[PDB]
Amino acid sequence: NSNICEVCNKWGRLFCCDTCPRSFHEHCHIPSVEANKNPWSCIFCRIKTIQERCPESQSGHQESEVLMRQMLPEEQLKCEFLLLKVYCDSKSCFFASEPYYNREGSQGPQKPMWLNKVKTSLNEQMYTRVEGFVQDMRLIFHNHKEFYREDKFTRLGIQVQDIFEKNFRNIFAIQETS
Ligand SMILES: [Zn+2]
Ligand SMILES: [Zn+2]
Ligand SMILES: [Zn+2]
Repeated sequence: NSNICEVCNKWGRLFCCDTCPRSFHEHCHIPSVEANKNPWSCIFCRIKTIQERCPESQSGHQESEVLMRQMLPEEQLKCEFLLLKVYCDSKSCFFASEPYYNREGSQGPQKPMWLNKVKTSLNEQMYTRVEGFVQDMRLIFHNHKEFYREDKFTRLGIQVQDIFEKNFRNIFAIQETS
């Protein structure tokens, strides 16, 4: 197994996957690494199994159909994995915890949103459709762009949104277009 966390790239108290060489901090994995379970398979492994059991699940989909899916166990897992893929980028630090807004010439958003809030909401089964999860994720970046206006820091929101969107298209097998 790897000797660093797959998500944050640090050493520490690591739980090792039984079916691949990845390792995780307890609360870096999503869902948090399960208490018992021998063997244990990480979220990467669980996603690969879904694909392997239903190869057709990789054929292209329309985003509008994906968003309307109910949050059954496989879609819950896919949104957990997509969230985890965003935490895998170090620039997610800027969006992880609760923001505050006091900048001359700007007003804070009406509905603040942040990664750990989405993480709690997934853990608490608060989303009934994929759309709920995706709307909160996109809101994070939209709030950031609007607040930071012409400051170059706006680019951090573009960068992390790009990571989200590329992973969304991969994980939910969105039909490729120009
Ligand atoms: Zn970690
Ligand atoms: Zn694994
Ligand atoms: Zn099948």
